[PDB]
Formats: sequence, structure tokens, C-alpha cells
Amino acid sequence: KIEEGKLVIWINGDKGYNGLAEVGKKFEKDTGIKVTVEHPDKLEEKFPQVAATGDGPDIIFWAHDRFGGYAQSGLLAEITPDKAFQDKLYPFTWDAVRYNGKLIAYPIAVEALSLIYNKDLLPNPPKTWEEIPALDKELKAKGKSALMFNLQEPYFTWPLIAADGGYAFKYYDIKDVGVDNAGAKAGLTFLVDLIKNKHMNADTDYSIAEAAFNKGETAMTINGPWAWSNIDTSAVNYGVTVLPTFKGQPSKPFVGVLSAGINAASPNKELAKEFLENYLLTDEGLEAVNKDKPLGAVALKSYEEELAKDPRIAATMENAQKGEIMPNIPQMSAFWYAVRTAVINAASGRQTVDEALKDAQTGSELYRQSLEIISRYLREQATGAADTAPMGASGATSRKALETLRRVGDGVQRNHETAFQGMLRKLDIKNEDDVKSLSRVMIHVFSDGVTNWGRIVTLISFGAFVAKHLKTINQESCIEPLAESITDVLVRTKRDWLVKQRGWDGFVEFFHV
Ligand SMILES: CCc1sc2ncnc(N[C@H](Cc3ccccc3)C(=O)O)c2c1-c1cccc2[nH]ccc12
Ligand SMILES: OC[C@H]1O[C@H](O[C@H]2[C@H](O)[C@@H](O)[C@@H](O)O[C@@H]2CO)[C@H](O)[C@@H](O)[C@@H]1O
Ligand code: NA
Repeated sequence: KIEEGKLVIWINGDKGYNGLAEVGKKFEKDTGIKVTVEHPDKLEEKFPQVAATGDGPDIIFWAHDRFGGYAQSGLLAEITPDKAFQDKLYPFTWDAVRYNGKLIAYPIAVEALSLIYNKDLLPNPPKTWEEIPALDKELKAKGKSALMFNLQEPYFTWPLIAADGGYAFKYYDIKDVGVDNAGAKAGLTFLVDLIKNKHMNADTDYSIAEAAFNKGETAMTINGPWAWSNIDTSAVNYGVTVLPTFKGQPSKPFVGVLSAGINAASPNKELAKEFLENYLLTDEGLEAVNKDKPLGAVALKSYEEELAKDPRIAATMENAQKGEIMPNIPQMSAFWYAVRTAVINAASGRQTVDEALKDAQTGSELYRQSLEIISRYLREQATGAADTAPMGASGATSRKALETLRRVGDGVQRNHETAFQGMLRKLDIKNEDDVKSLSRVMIHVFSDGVTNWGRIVTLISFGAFVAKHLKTINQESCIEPLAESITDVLVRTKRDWLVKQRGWDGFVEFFHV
């Protein structure tokens, strides 16, 4: 389905795609291979959907956080640069694109948010978030505002949520999520109070914030290096500086490494490798992109030495040092989708801060919490003995959902023994290969009819029945992948229903004696 003898590239619309296309023309001139650069809307959502059917671009550019998800789904070619090419880029950029010991993309540049301020309106930018309300009152009396930034993407609010101890995953422990802790609460509350006191508007998005800054209407914005081009064109006299502190502690932006992955379904992997290594990741390649839209601190040592003398890059790396490199684990997508909803609902007043971050924590934890219950149930049902290991500090829900599942699920397997036996015989489960086939059948079953806890118990109960069969034919190693696949079907298709029911707390409540 992907065309051979051509390269199709996807990069986000905020990046230097015209610069990338010039690197495309230079590749074409030397090789006769035409490079097409596109910047589709929502390309980070659209890449996994199309790559999963063997379609999509040859090369996808995004920050590294989304790449572990793509790799886990088998959408990325492993990349195998030799040592001499590996030595040309900073090792911490290679660390960003390493997943289960394999390099799954080419690192391009380090991106961190900074405070951007209008020197003509604000010769001394504020050192603290706390002084912004008084600053705004001062600027409002002159027909100006203190601060506008994109409130529709959690990326921009994360530095404030994280300042006082909010975090995604403790360093990575997927069982330790910091989304609804007191630090996160205090940061998002400060944001909601800015909106309440009319210092910020809940509806401000990327476009509105950028135009207000670039027209001289607001003294400050929060943005990455890619934004500096449009500000150059605007004639605003701007500085790039350290983000304001919150409760005496630095803002902690999530650091992204813009990265180039190769589609596992691409029949042009050698052309893509040849383009990325010998045309893009060179002084002339990164300069062409950078001249269009600044990349940040580039992964290529030679060109990073030239760019590091720029104070805007110095300020970028200062904010980076005070932040954290984003995780690349597959959970990141669900984390971002949850926190995006929480910031928007808290900002608009649809939910209180406590409600919004509670739901975001449940969303962020949903996959791992589901897998822990389902996997323990399938394994104890198969072997006749429970797992003795502790769930941990935050798994009272896990213990109670498993106790509920045992009590309710005993009945379902006994009543459906004959139906389950027939269905198991009608399928041909014998190994890991057959377990992959099961996912289509289970999705197929879960795409028709009503959503309720009884139907979920029936799916898991079928899972336990299959796990018992697997154990009997010495295929015990297939039980964990079965559990992964049942968990996948369940959260893909029912994520929002499960968050609405308060996840597994709802399941315990619904069947409570
Ligand atoms: C992969 C098999 C699976 S997983 C699964 N998960 C949830 N629900 C299912 N079915 C119930 C309907 C139902 C009730 C009793 C007996 C039979 C069906 C529902 O849709 O609510 C199934 C099935 C399934 C589907 C059709 C025939 C089947 N016979 C054995 C299992 C099974
Ligand atoms: O808003 C959540 C979002 O944050 C990051 O996306 C950034 C991206 O890294 C930057 O390169 C720039 O394009 O702005 C984006 C924010 O709108 C994560 O990389 C992304 O996965 C996540 O969804
Ligand atoms: Na976007």
C-alpha cells in the first residue's frame, strides 16, 4: 500500500516543513528520488491508525514521547546506524529514542518551552507566577495583558502543574503516577484562579496566543523555539528567558526530542535511512530546517556547537535542565489525552480541579490497573493459586476489583462452560500466533451491543477459560499476552465509559453485596 521509489514524510505544521522540503529537493537532485513533505492535522493520532494497516508515510517526525507506543504496536523499523554515525549525536538524544534496548528513531533536536516576553512592554520579566496577577492589573490599565499561551494542549500548562511536585511517571515506574497529587492540584488551581480573576481566557489556543503576542497585545507567552520565526517577522522586541517559579520552585517543562521514525511497512527503509543520516542530520540539513523554524538544541554535535552561543538556545537548555525528558513508554498517549481533558474542564469550570485531576489519574492508570486485575485473574484461574506479590500502596482498588471479579466471575464461567468450550473448539488456540487472532474476534464482539460491567466480566471470564486451556497444553507463557490483548480490547473500545464509571472503583461499587 506504501509506494516504492518515493519518500513521503510527515512533520507537524508548527515545524520547518519548507526547510525539510529543500532537504528533500537536494536528496532528489543527487538520487532521482522525489521527497514529498506533508504536515497533516493530528498526525500523531493518524500515524498509528494508518501505519497499523501497512499505510502512512515512510518517515514520521514527532517528539520521542509517542515513539514507544508506535514501536510496541510494531509500526517502526528498528534503526541501526553504525558507531561512527552514533558518535555524531549527543548520547542523551539517543537515550530519548531507545525502547526495549532498540533505537526506534533518529533524534533531531531538543525542545523545551521558555518564557517569551516583549522587552518594550516588560523590560524585567517576572521571576514568579505569583506576581503575574498584579502585573496583569498594571498592564490592563495600559490596554495590554500580562500572559497568553495555548490552554488547549497540556504541554503548555505542564511546567506549572509539575513545578510543586506534579509528575507523569516516577523514575520509569508505571505504578507511580503523579497527576492528582497536592503539587499538581496547587499548579492547576493557580491556573484556574488566573482564568477566574480574568487574567487569562479558557478559550485561548495556539493561534490566539501567538497573534496576541506578535501584535504586541500581551507582554508574555509560553512557547518553543519553532515560534521564534513568526516573532522575528512581527518586529516585536522579544527575549527568551527562564520560566517563572511557582511556590519558590522552578517550572518543569516536559522536554521533547524531535525524532524521525521509519514506518515498519515502508518498502523504502534504505532510502529513508540514507536521507535521515546523510542529508538531514548534517550541518547543511539541520540549517535548512532551522532557517525556516528554529529546531532548538540540535542532536548533531557539530551544528549544536554553533547554535549554543545564541542566548535563546541557552534559555531553552536552562528550562530543559529544570524540566524532565518525557518518557517514551506506550502509556504516554493515554496520559496526554487524560491531562488535556482535565486542563480544559478545569479551565472552563465543567469540573473542579480535584474532579478533573482525579479523572486524569484514573485515565493515566487505566491500562496498567486493568492489566494487573485481568492478568492476576487469568493466571490464578489457570494454575489454581493466587499471585502472592503485593499490589503496592495505591492498589486497594486492584485487590477489591480482583475479589469482586472472583465472586462474580465464578458464576459466569460455571453457567457458560458449554458455550465457552464450543467457542474455544471453534477457534484453534494452541500458541502465541492464535492469541493475536483472538483480539479481532473480541474487538468484533465488543463493537456491537450495550456497554455494562456484566459484558466485561463475560470477556474476562472467557479469557480465564482460555488461560486454563493454555496451561493444560503447556502454553502457560501465552497467558500474559492473552491478558495484554483482553486489556487492549477493553481500554481501546471503552476508555471513556470506564473513566465515567470511576474505572474499577465503579466495578466494585456496581456488584457490591
Ligand atoms: C470470543 C468469544 C466471546 S468474548 C465475549 N465477551 C463478552 N461477551 C461475549 N458474548 C456475550 C453474548 C453471549 C452470552 C452467553 C453465551 C454466548 C454469548 C455478549 O456479547 O454479551 C463474548 C464472546 C462470545 C460471543 C458469542 C458467542 C460466544 N460463545 C462463547 C463466547 C461467546
Ligand atoms: O499537549 C500534549 C502534547 O505535548 C507534546 O506535543 C508538543 C510537541 O512535543 C512539540 O513539538 C510542539 O509541537 O507542540 C506540541 C504540543 O501541542 C507531546 O510531544 C505530544 O505527544 C502531546 O500530545
Ligand atoms: Na497538534
